[PDB]
Amino acid sequence: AFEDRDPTQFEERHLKFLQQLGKGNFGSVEMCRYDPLQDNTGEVVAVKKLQHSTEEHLRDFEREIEILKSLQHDNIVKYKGVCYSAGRRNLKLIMEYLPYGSLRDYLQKHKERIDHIKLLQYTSQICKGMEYLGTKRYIHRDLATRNILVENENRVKIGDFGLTKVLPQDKEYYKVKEPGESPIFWYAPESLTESKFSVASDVWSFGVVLYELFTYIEKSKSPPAEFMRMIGNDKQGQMIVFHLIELLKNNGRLPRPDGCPDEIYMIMTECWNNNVNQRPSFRDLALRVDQIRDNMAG
Ligand SMILES: CC1(n2cnc3cnc4[nH]ccc4c32)CCN(S(C)(=O)=O)CC1
Repeated sequence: AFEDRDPTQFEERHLKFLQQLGKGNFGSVEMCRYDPLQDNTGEVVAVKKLQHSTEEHLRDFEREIEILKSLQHDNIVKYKGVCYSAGRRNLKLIMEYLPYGSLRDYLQKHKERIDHIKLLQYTSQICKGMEYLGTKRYIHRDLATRNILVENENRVKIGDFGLTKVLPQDKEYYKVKEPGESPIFWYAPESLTESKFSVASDVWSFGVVLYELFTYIEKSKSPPAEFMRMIGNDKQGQMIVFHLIELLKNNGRLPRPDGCPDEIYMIMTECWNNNVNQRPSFRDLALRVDQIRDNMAG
């Protein structure tokens, strides 16, 4: 006898591994098939599992799952459910499978299908996803083309909410002192110096995403390569951070990509403002981008 009142619970025995897809924040995403009829008419899903798990990490994973579940938007990756694997003594996150993978990889592998109009289309979509995120007071903390997904030519979706934080109701920034490796070449100055994350710091990072888009992931032009080149490729360890901070605090910036219109570089530049409160909002950004796109079409 059987009654299914929870389609967000995926049965372990019907979830079959197909392929590995890629690493994400403290974990790993794999391509799986969910086939509860064993007739091979089921759907392909993306499944995230933790790597090197612990009690703390599992609790974080649980918060990420609830964050993802709370989100419903065309430009945010779809939550599908959970799988309580290991005879219900483990946790896995079930997500939609997006065939073209990360935007970073897609930009590199399909340059022939990409032009400025498309880049702006994606820029717009990312902004709108981020508008949506702000309505829930979620601070993403890891905006980057590696964490943006491509559904098709005409649509991208924000992913990896593994670092995402919810603003504590009475505050406008979240201070997160954390051990291990941070993606420093996407961090706002106050995130580097004070560990302070906010909607504004996501706007900073979006500026770096916009840069990424107009470099087409050329290699040698990536934020890390550029910053390291500016800082000195010799530098190791903490010295890297010291010089990046100093560099940013005194107006050192990623250069304008070759072929990038002045107007688009201006947007990057405004996002990269040391004055947190002078940065534009995601709503300002989507409107400006869409107005550029609308004014270009002729
Ligand atoms: C590479 C990626 N991926 C490649 N093909 C995919 C297909 N579907 C996916 N769903 C979620 C991620 C994902 C895919 C899996 C890992 N990430 S993440 C956001 O976890 O850092 C980027 C996307």
